[PDB]
This record gives sequence, C-alpha cells and structure tokens, in this order.
Amino acid sequence: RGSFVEMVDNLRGKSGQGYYVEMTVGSPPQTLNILVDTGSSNFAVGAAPHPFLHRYYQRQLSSTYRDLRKGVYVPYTQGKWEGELGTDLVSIPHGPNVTVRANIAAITESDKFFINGSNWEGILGLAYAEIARPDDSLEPFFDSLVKQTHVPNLFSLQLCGSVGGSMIIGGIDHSLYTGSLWYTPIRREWYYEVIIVRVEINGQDLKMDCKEYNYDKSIVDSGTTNLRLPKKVFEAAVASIKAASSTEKFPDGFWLGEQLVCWQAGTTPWNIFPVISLYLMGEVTNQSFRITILPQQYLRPVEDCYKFAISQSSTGTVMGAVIMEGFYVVFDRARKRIGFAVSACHVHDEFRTAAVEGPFVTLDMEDCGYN
Ligand SMILES: C[C@]1(c2cc(NC(=O)c3ccc(C#N)cn3)ccc2F)N=C(N)O[C@@H](C(F)(F)F)[C@@H]1F
Ligand code: NA
Ligand code: NA
Repeated sequence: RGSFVEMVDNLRGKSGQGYYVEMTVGSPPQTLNILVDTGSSNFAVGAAPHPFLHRYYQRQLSSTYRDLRKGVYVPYTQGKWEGELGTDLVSIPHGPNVTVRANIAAITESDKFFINGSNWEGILGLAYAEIARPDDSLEPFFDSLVKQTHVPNLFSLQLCGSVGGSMIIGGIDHSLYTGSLWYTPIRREWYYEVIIVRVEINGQDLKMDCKEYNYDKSIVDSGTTNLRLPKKVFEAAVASIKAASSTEKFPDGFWLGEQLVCWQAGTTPWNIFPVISLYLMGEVTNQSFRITILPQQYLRPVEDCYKFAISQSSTGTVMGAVIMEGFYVVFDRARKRIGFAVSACHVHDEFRTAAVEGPFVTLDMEDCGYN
C-alpha cells in the first residue's frame, strides 16, 4: 500500500497517440503494447496482420486460449472493429505479480481504429460491464483481476504530457502527486461518470445551469485526447477564452480545431491564456472542490504549432488526456469515487501550475446531473 516502485514509469506514448502499457497474453506469453482506456470496457487486441501493427495476438500459439465461439462487431463515430471472443491468461509485466483468465476480443477486421505509425496493438478498456460489448455479461479485464486475485479494487493513472507515466494497479503511489487528493463520487458504474458543478474561465463563472455541464454525462477518459464540452458549454467557454486572450488574434477555424496556430520557437505567450477551473461534486453534502488546468494542457504541440484541444461534444463532457495530464487520478472503484491530486510530473511554468483545492460550498449539486 502507498509504494509500488515496480509500476512507476510503466506507460509510454507518442504525443496524440495515447498511453499504453506492456501486457502479455497466452502461454507462452506474447508481449503486446496496449492502450490504457478508462472510457471503454473491452480488452480488444489486434489478432491478424493488419499492416499498421508491430505485433498481434496469435491464438494458435497459446495452449491456454479458450474460444467462446461468439463474434463481436463494434462501431464508433469513425471506425469500427469486429472480432472473435474467447479467454486466455493475461499478465502485466510492470504491474502486479499475478496472472488472470480474462476475456479477450481478438480483432479480425478494423477500420480507422489502429493508428499508422503508433506503437500499440490493442486497447485495455478499464470501465464497467454496463458498456462492454456485446453486452454486460462480458466481464471486463479489471473485474476479472479483482475477482481472481487479491489485488485491491482500484487503480490510478499519472499521464505525463515522447509521453510516459504510471498506471498503479491496486494502489496509489505517493511520489506521483503533491498536496492532497480530493474525491468526486462516481455517479453510476458504466463509464467513470462524475458531476461538474461549476466552470470558471480565469475565475469568471460561465454561469450556466449546471445541468448544462453534464448534458448528457461527464466522464473521465484516458482514451480521448481533448477536453470535450457539450456544445452549449463549449460555445460559452471559447467565447470567454477568446475574450481573455484577444490581446492577440488567431484565425477563427483555430477555435474549432480546423487549423493549427504557430509561433516561432519558444515565443508562445502562455500568460495571455487563462486557466480553466472545473468544480466537481465533493464527497460531502453541499461541498465541492476544484481542479484548475493550464493553457499548457489545452494547447497541444503538433510536431511551435499547437492545436486547440477543447472541442464541442454531443456525448457530454469528456475529461481526456488534456485534463488528466495535470493530475494524478485515482479510480477508487471500491469506494465508487475518483480522486484528483496535482501530478508530480505535469507541464507548467514559472507563473502558474495546475491546482486541486477545496472545500467550497456549492448548493443544489444534485440538480447538475442529467437524467
Ligand atoms: C475504444 C475507444 C477508442 C479510443 C481510442 N483512443 C486513441 O486512439 C487515443 C489517442 C490519443 C490519446 C491521448 N492522449 C488517447 N487515446 C482509439 C480508438 C477507440 F475506439 N475509447 C474511447 N475512450 O473513446 C472512443 C472513441 F475513440 F471512439 F471516441 C472509443 F470507444
Ligand atoms: Na479479490
Ligand atoms: Na505525495
């Protein structure tokens, strides 16, 4: 408990391609790099020689593979995968010293799913059964780990924005953050859904009915890059960010992520750009706390050309790698709560850093959830 040196620095990534962990499947073990995704619930790995893949799961080499004789077809807004379900032995070499029989979707066909040039071959969905495909009877990886071993029911993520970071399975590592953790209730176990109770742009309230902030949900999602905001909130949010920064001008397409913006090396003026404050529902009645991110988080370098990484959504708020990279994030499934602390690795400057503070008094926080 509190100290897990074998797990520190067990994630890798390339900017905008996500964070992955090394895993092994089958006997003998086949090593695969696997995207860490708290916004889905399937363990799904490349199982056929798609040209984008460095490696793929070869069921025929595994003596412990068991076929479930059942297909799965999974579309998303862009792209899709189809695969064959079964189970096999899975370990995490730089995770707990255990092996579990987990469900695995062996991906046999995909479209716009794998990234050309990336170093990962599958996805580890860490969310709950309610959104597993085909349905909630396909037990997700984390559920199997907890049922079959003594690994405690929690994990935590430190994403460092050549990306790296730490996934601590079964605990928290105190060297990964500073100050205190503050917890927000997981409103329902499907996605890691939470409730945003107030939003401030450089300490000015957007002043919306807070139901707008969670229309139709807000979730914590390591498998998305952007901070995504419901359209109505996104519109209010950039209007207020535009106003805060208008001491300089950007093309308008910029704010829709339709073009990039550039300054010449080491000239980016961060001091014009405002901080963005999200207040999350706290653990106690009428109590919230707030997390504060920097322009360093919402202006992503494209390899000095940044992309605006907040974007409108029709699926609700998505706190992607934009948010998580400032924070150490504890997915405390045993107590149905998500903890945030300042990350000991976040990208910052001389004037400002990311922040997690409380308590604040916020009344009627239950009105903020969408039904
Ligand atoms: C399974 C799924 C998903 C995630 C990624 N994710 C990255 O490719 C990436 C890229 C960069 C970063 C970063 N930083 C993280 N992930 C790619 C394909 C996917 F199919 N997971 C989530 N959460 O979002 C859904 C969606 F992508 F469709 F929106 C989708 F359900
Ligand atoms: Na257990
Ligand atoms: Na600490």
